[PDB]
Amino acid sequence: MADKVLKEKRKLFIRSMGEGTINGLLDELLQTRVLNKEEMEKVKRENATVMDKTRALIDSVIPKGAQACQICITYICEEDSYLAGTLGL
Amino acid sequence: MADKVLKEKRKLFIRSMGEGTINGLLDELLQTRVLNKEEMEKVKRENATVMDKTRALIDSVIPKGAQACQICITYICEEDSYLAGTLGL
Amino acid sequence: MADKVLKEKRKLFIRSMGEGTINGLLDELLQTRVLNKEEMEKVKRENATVMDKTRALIDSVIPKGAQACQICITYICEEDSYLAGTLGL
Amino acid sequence: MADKVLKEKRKLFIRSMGEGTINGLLDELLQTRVLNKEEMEKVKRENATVMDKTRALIDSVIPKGAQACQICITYICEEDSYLAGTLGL
Amino acid sequence: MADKVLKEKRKLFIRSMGEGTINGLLDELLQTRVLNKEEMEKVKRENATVMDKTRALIDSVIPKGAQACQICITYICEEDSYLAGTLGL
Amino acid sequence: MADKVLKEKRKLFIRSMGEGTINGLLDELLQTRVLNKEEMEKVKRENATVMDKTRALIDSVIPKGAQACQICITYICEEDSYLAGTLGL
Amino acid sequence: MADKVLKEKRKLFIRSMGEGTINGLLDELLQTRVLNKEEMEKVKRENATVMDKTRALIDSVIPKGAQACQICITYICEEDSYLAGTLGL
Amino acid sequence: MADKVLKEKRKLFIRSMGEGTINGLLDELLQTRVLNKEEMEKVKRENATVMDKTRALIDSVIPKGAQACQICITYICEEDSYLAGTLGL
Repeated sequence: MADKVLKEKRKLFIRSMGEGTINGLLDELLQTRVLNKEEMEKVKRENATVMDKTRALIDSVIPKGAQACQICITYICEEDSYLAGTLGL
Repeated sequence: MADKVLKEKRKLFIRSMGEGTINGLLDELLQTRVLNKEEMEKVKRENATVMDKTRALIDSVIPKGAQACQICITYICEEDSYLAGTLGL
Repeated sequence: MADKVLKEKRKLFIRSMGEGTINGLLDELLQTRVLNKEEMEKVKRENATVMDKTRALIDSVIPKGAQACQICITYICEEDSYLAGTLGL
Repeated sequence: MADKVLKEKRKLFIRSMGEGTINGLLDELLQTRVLNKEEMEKVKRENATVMDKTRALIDSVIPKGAQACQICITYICEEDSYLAGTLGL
Repeated sequence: MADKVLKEKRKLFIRSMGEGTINGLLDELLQTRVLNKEEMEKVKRENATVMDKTRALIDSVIPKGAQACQICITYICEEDSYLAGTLGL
Repeated sequence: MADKVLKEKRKLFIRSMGEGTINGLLDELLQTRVLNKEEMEKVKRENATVMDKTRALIDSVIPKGAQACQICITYICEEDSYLAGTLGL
Repeated sequence: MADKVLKEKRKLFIRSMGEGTINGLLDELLQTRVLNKEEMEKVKRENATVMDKTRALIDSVIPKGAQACQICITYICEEDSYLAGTLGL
Repeated sequence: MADKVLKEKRKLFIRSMGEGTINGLLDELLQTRVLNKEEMEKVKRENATVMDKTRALIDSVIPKGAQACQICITYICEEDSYLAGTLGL
């Protein structure tokens, strides 16, 4: 399922993700109410570099289940197709 | 491929690339949808000089993959042939 | 009421709202004393791009309550009716 | 009495509190000697998000008694009436 | 003596203090060597809004002693007399 | 007093004040030494639009006290009486 | 040596030096290769008012040593002898 | 060897080092692949003042060994000859 596809690709996500994609992903995940203000503010403020924020986003989104993984992969595919292509999505 | 050759000459692009080339490259790359409004506005506004703009643009472009590098290298080759020649590309 | 409508269309505000609207709306809210000099100065200076300004304004105004939301929606309706019509509030 | 009005409104405060109002509240509490430099310093420095600073402020102000609660609610009312109305103070 | 006078007027300084006069006061303060380049650059760069600049300035200058307080209050009186009058010193 | 009048009509001053009035007011108020050279240069140089210049000027004049507002209200009444009549002061 | 002399008159340099002297001194100092394109572009672009440019230039030149101070003091004495005389060097 | 010289002059490096040459030195170390994106972005973003930037850079470069020290001192001597001369190299 989607959560697998996330969990064998953690290193590439850490290494290749950009900050604008982070902002858009937080907006998308907050819009669908799967994530609330607490953790989004936590990842935005407690972390300095973009890659640590990617780590926090991933290890916060994986335990939720397959639906959140499907949402985020759909978003990454639909607004940033090139990154999904170089990630093999 | 384009990614390694672009990463290899980072110093020369930082030191030699000018502001008009930055504006043209941002416009062309926005046209082909490699990057969206978010990060192009971010690199345009958050950075004062042009060398830091070059640094931020390279840091945004390298992780995107070889195809993203191909567009910008083709644009640089076809628009500022003198810069490409003095860069040896 | 205005608060749920304002929170529901957060992404549209992030993507579509412009800088002149930011200045006018912030002046309007400062005039009616819903926000004071501290956070207005902080949002004006701490954020470089306009969309971060929009995010800061939105997550500052949401906790205040419905009455604060009413002023914002009334101002945006009476000043930038094209934006209201395209966004449909 | 004031101290109760604080202790059964903890969730609403932590959910709807504002950061500029946090700065103002720390200034107010420091001015009237009820809080000194070191507790304010650990509240500002040891804590990253605004919700955690609200946690520290509340669990530091409640044990002191009713007078500090009276001062803080009076201040929150007397510059920031809109949240007080939302919070029913 | 000056130090308690500074301590009782912290809030008014935070609320009514001006940015360019912060620059001038930092210049004068650095001239007399009571504080060095490290903390002056710290207050200049780490802080975004002028109110936080004033907060850092005051809570850095108070612990030094009455001598620095006398120098800064004399400077504020001698170049910005109207501000001294509205502060009432 | 004067400061209350200036605070009340902030939006109208932002919207309805011209650049010639800005230059005249800056010259006259510099003559009376309410603010000195560095901050007048600051407000003149970092702001491009007249609206931003008015905003910065008001934000710098309000904290100075009632006597500062008296000078500018007297000048605007004496020099641009039509504007004063439109603003009703 | 020249370093203590230049550091001692820092306030006078901040207050008295004009923009034409900034341009001339910066060009001459760039010619001598004491500072390169990086920080000269930084000081030209990141700062708007002339005094902040002077502050940045002095903060850059002081650590460079006595020989660097000798070049700028000689240039000021040779090109703007009136300013050198009024500053007593 | 080199690292003896580096750790023997740590305080001088902290006190007299320049920001643009920090940018150049990070570029140099990143180019020669001894230093990668992780720690470079860490030192660039987590630190506000240039003195802390230099402190983190030294604390990261010393443990690597003598080769990195040789590379960095060579770059400093070739690009910042006056800084090396006043630094005793």
